Amino acid sequence: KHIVVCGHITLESVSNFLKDFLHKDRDDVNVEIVFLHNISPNLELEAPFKRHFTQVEFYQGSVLNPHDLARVKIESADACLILANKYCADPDAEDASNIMRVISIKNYHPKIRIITQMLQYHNKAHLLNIPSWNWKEGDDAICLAELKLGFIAQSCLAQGLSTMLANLFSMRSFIKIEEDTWQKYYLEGVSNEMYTEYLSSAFVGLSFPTVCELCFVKLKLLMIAIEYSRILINPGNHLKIQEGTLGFFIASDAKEVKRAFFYCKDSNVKKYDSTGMFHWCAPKEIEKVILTRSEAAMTVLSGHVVVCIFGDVSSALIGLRNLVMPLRASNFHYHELKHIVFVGSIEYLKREWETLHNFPKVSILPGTPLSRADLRAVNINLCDMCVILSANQDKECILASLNIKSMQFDSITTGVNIPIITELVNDTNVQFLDQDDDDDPDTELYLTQPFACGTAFAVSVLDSLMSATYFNDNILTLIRTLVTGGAEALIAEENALRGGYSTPQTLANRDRCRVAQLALLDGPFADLGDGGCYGDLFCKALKTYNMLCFGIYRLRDAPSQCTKRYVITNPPYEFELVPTDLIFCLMQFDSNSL
Ligand SMILES: [Ca+2]
Repeated sequence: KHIVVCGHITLESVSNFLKDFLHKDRDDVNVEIVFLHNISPNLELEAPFKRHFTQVEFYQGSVLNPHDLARVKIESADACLILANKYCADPDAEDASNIMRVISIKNYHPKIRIITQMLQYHNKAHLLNIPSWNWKEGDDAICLAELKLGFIAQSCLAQGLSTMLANLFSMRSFIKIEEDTWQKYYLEGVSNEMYTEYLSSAFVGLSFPTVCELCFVKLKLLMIAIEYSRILINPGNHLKIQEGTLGFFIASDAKEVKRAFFYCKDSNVKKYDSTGMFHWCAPKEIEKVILTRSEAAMTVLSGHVVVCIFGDVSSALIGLRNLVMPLRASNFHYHELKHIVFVGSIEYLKREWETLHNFPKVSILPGTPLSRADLRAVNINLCDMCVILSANQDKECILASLNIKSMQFDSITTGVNIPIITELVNDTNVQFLDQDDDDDPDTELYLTQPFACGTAFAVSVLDSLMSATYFNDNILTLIRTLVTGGAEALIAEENALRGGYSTPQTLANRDRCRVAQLALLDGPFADLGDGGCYGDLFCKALKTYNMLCFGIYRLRDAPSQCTKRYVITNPPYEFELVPTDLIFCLMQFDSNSL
């Protein structure tokens, strides 16, 4: 068996790909990895790969040449993977070049499975016009803008979620440490992966919550979703398991997951898009949402999302709707929607506005993330999250967080505990975000403190999704569903959310779970918070509320003034809680909430 890898083939991308792929591949003895690359080969370590990896072949050529497709044997290849140049100055041109690759490959052999990266959502949509593009039969498009900004969006609801999800398809060996440090418990959580498996016929007729509890208690498996088709994430009491239901699980090894299969014994007004999946308003002219610094200072905002954008009129477009849209999912109540305030170049942001103008509660302060006056005007110290992004052309981004941290407010307080997530292009630059951690350029991103705490994200963590998708493309579908707020045909044609009137059928689409974070200082889980065990909390949340818990966000220093928290995914039943812990969970929509 063999796969063909093409597109952006460099020493960096080849090595990174092989690292992911060969960690996950259980039958690597019998799988040939064939790289096809355009320019002549400088033995850019072409030779070393030939030593280290004896099942890795290189071919000079293009997937646009039918003879080169015959030379690498596309007709009998298990899949063709297309790596994008993620940092291209012109994402539309890069996407078009990869769509052309798909067209050429599919012309040569229609039934070849293709997995491709796409930079922008609007280009992903063009693949549907290729007749032989068959997503049902395994053709996959990994959209980088959609996923990266989705991961970030959900992290505005529960900080650390981006890290947790990333680590569920990180294909690295579990690493152990003996001492009782924060790293120990983080690393126990890192060993988890997402799997799918059919549910035992013995579960048929039982409710998801019942089966989920049985999996947790009896099998030590965390089941998060099912598919009869679309994926239901933590469905409630009324949803019963049918024959041939596929379960989605989080576990330490694939062997454990097998137990789940073998188990024995308002009416006149348009307020939503036409599907009822997202909040929607009539298109506003950008002048209606632009604030001056004085105007912004008059309205005190709190619980809001401040989005700091580095970029000028000439920058490549980010696709900011990929951030905003999940934060406008219809399974949020209008009143709980987080106000989004963009701080950056108005001539940049004017170019994004066409695909943002139907989302409510969006403001723009023309200015710069480095201006303390702008940040004070938008109440940076009271926000639920500050997101720091750069448009395509790290030091600007890093400087902005350092600047925020050192600001003083109001007893005067610093900005050191302000919630921030910074997008980095270069993994190495994670070293400069925190001043109280161990730095090393050779240490991978996932082990660093900013990543472990969910204060840094890089599109590079999505690279491993390519290998993950090859081995199990249900994992991509789950991740996309979770981070985008749920889902496409109408958007593929129009490239815009059309408004629509509410019916019973469109309003029923509101009833799906949302990401949230549970505190343990008071309320019904406080007794368990005080030295109780995670498993009792999990069962109580699930039985009483159909609330599914999937980890802890724990204080690094659980005497200390540091409020930094790190992710602990899928902890065991007996794991001991502390009162300051926050719990990652999926909560049911509550229609009567007020
Ligand atoms: Ca550092």
